[PDB]
Amino acid sequence: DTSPRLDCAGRILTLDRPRVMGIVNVTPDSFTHTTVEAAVAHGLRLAEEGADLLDIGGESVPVEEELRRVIPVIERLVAQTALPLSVDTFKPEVMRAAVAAGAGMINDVQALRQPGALDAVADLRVPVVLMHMPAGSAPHYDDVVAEVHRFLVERIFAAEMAGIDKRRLLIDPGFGFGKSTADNVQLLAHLPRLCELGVPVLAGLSRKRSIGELTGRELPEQRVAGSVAAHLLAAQRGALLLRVHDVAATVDALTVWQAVQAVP
Amino acid sequence: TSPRLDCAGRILTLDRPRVMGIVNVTPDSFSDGGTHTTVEAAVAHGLRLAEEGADLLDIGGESTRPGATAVPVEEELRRVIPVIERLVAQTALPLSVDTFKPEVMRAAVAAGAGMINDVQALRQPGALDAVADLRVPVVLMHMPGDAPHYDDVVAEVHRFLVERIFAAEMAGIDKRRLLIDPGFGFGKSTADNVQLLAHLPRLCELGVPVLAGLSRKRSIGELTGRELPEQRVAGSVAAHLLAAQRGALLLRVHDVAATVDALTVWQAVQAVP
Amino acid sequence: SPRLDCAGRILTLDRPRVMGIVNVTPDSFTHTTVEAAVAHGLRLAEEGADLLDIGGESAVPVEEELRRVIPVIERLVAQTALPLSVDTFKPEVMRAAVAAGAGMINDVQALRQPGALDAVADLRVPVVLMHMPPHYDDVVAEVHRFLVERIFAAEMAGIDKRRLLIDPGFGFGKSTADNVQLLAHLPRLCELGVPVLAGLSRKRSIGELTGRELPEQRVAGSVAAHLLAAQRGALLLRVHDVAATVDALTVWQAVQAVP
Amino acid sequence: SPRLDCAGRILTLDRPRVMGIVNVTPDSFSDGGTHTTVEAAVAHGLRLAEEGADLLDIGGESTRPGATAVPVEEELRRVIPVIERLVAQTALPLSVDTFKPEVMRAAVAAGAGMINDVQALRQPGALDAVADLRVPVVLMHMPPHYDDVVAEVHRFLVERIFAAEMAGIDKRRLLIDPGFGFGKSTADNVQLLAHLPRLCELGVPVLAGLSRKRSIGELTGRELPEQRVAGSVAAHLLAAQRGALLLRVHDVAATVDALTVWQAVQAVP
Ligand SMILES: Nc1ccc(C(=O)O)cc1
Ligand SMILES: Nc1ccc(C(=O)O)cc1
Ligand SMILES: Nc1ccc(C(=O)O)cc1
Ligand SMILES: Nc1ccc(C(=O)O)cc1
Ligand SMILES: Nc1ccc(C(=O)O)cc1
Ligand SMILES: Nc1ccc(C(=O)O)cc1
Ligand SMILES: Nc1ccc(C(=O)O)cc1
Ligand SMILES: Nc1ccc(C(=O)O)cc1
Repeated sequence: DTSPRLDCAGRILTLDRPRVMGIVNVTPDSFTHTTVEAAVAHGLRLAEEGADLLDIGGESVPVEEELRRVIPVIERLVAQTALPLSVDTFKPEVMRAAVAAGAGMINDVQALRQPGALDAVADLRVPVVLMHMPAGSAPHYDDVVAEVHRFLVERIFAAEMAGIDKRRLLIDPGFGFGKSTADNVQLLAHLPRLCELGVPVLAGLSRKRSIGELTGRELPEQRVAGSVAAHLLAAQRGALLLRVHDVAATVDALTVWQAVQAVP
Repeated sequence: TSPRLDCAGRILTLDRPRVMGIVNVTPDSFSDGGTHTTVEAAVAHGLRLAEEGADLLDIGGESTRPGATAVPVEEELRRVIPVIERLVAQTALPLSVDTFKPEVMRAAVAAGAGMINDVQALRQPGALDAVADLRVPVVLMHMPGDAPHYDDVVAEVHRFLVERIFAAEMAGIDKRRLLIDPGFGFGKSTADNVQLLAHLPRLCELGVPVLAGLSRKRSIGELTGRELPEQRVAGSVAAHLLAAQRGALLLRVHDVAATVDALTVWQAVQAVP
Repeated sequence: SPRLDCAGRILTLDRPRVMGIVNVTPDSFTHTTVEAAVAHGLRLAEEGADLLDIGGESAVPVEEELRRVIPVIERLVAQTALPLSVDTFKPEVMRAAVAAGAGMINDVQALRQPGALDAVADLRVPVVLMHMPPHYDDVVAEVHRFLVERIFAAEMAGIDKRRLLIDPGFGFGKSTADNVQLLAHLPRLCELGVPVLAGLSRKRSIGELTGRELPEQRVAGSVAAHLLAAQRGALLLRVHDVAATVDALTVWQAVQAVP
Repeated sequence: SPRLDCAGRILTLDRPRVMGIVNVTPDSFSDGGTHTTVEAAVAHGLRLAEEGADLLDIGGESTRPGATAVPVEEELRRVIPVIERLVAQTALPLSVDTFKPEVMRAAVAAGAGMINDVQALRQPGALDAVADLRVPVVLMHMPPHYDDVVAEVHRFLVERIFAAEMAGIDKRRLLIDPGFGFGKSTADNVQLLAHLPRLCELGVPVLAGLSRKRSIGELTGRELPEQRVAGSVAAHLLAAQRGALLLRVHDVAATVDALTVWQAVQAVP
């Protein structure tokens, strides 16, 4: 009826069409002052490439170590871009410190299952992404689509009962290593069924192993074409946020699709 | 049940969209001519496109881009024939020749080509007789020329292609050897190109395979804001995936590996009940 | 600097000028040969050629040579403003080509064909005298001697010295080593009071120096040879690769213009 | 003839040598949909080695007009994997194009044998790094209007030779580069090439780099960099004729062919 309007601490994200969330990782890789400077420059590049929002993450660690990584990046990007900023964390104290520093959204891989996380997000009144998460083999699911659906309903309801408004919830089926290639494809094929839980859906298949397995592409930067295709397919199947590394390419694909879809 | 195209003995099965790699044989397509021949650069490029997973290669020696100078037949032959001769010996792929000249169609097929991609839809005198004699598949493209305004571009392209299918059948060309192409970019504005892509299912209902070619075209540049053709890859791959979703069975592309990857992810998703 | 009046089309040799090669000879792929040659000549004009050299022999009888070169000359004289040269050693072809619009004659035989001296004297167009003879004791001295003899014979036939050019004849009449000798010693041939034409385009000797077997693989080495020839005094360069040669000469002219 | 010890790989400057340009930037390649930036750069370096390059120059930060600065962690993530792969797969000497001391040390540990510095060691720690590292180093000139561009570039290049001098930077490791394209107009670039023998009279090998540069485009009317090859090869041959012993180029095979013809002619008494 009404397109979702997300107030990310004053920076508005309108989901009248799929929006692109650019990935900004702040994790030392032995190549952290130099890590912070590189993360900020990367966020500015993704903003130039047309990102609708940036997702800043400092994990792959104690709260104080996560804060030393993400807080300087948030403070600099809040000052140097106009984009909504999301922070990737499952720890409530990081959620509170990040929002105080300027973050406007929380992307939580644990779907607020960390003790205190429900109360933090209810207090902070920012949007939150609830992800499904259950290396070696992925777990076996009898019906991955039904299981992810059941889990996300439970987490949506727990968040509402903790006082988090439904209009601030997003869900993410958790494409990636908690699923086999076949289960990731099932979740993508049946994504419209998860879009009917009354909340916007985020899809993040960027450079993931399943894309590599489908296309025979061993390294993450070789998986760009397949990832852009997966994200276009997810948007066609109802996803409203796409979490990507390759921002300019994804924006281009979505723009061509939007022009075609606009024809009656 | 799926169309099987016999391209001079090399079989192309259109049970899913197939990727036609563009092999341009023009001195201007390459910057290494200081120490390379035009033929050898085109052959090396075709071999790379075969390695990237092309299902067929389209070899052309005459540019039909806006503002091109016509290439005389003797020069067109000097470009395409040596490239076909080398690629037929070095690939197992069906090979198409992109030409509107019957003399080149006949010489190219004698050299090993198994398909003709004709931007003039066999309107050059002798082209119908050649294709009927040669018994290879042929792509009939729409173009007004050789930037007009249309009252209804989708209906006008449809009407033209119906007429050319009919002309080809009445010349003795088997209907099972026919393919059609709406001719994205040829005498069409960005808006007309988007209209033709959106309404592409309407052209797939003529019972013949449809080829779509939007690779790095000016319209993709306008839609995405990418001024240089090499910057248009992502937008081109998206356009070709959309065309395949709308019924196109052949995709004529420069960026073969990327297009193959996109189609492969889509095929995996489509294969889920 | 030499001012060459090519049948009304003036070529000023204050710096090296580029002569684009327009071959009209049938190959593995008549009317279609003429159409391709005209198109090629127009392309070389667009690429910056200062003049075009039209040739219908690479044995071809006069009547056959005329069927090749005359239609090409007639079409190019109408569609370009460039001076046009005809590459022939046969006096009857020289006369017909000039009547059709040619403004210069490039003669591999240096007017040694019976009748050639009187034809060119009658026509009042410029002529390039090439050396064609193989082993030499002193190739540079032998070429010099031959070209002096031919310049003098042309003057004694009534061809004004201001219409003469010479060409050492790089190419198959010399070994790679002898071609390199003539290039190194080219300034010595520039002291005969007449402009020198150098033509090393895609020749076997460049290919042998660089290990490039096919003619289009020899382009970089050919452009380099022509820049060296221009540095050593050549005022006309006969080339296939017009745009590339024009580019190299343009960069050299910018550098040479600095005191 | 000068012999450069690039970490065991000897570069003998008995004739002009060709330095092939290996840029490690996502913008330098179009096949990124299915290739990594590193793998495309390594493949390119191997192609330039096959075309006859005498050394490869690996760079991960573009200093062209208006480029955004590249963070050290990102510069390292680009150049180090390319150096590591090329040291294993070619026997050619490898140079790193960087002005950052941290990248110089990491690059040499990964296998680089030479450093090409556009800021002529004006970066704090670079002089100390170069003096510490003791690999050959190219000292380039970079600053716009000049009163006399050749003398001013000459003066600056003298001061940097003097500034470099007496840190343990042996004068036998110094190379200079007048820096075509960096803060110089077409006219100023033509001036420096014409008068290049005057900079060759300092006793250190000289590197010339005009490959596909904007000045070449302006002189020849070639708008796209890939259309500038012929003019670039001519410029590098003029530079070799005027004393340059290193030529930094994109078009290796063409430059090698031009040098091969000139060497055959120059060899005639
Ligand atoms: N100047 C640059 C800044 C950032 C990046 C990057 O994040 O990849 C690359 C270059
Ligand atoms: N494509 C070309 C490359 C190089 C040259 C040249 O060296 O003059 C010319 C053309
Ligand atoms: N040796 C090669 C040269 C060129 C190509 C290509 O054009 O893709 C591939 C291989
Ligand atoms: N052959 C063609 C090539 C390109 C275009 C275009 O860019 O619109 C159209 C036709
Ligand atoms: N359109 C043309 C392109 C090329 C040529 C040529 O190579 O002579 C002629 C015409
Ligand atoms: N460089 C690129 C090439 C291809 C794609 C894509 O297919 O989306 C994206 C980027
Ligand atoms: N195999 C090759 C890979 C890459 C290149 C190149 O980038 O020039 C050339 C050859
Ligand atoms: N690093 C540089 C690259 C290019 C140019 C130029 O084109 O002038 C200058 C410097």
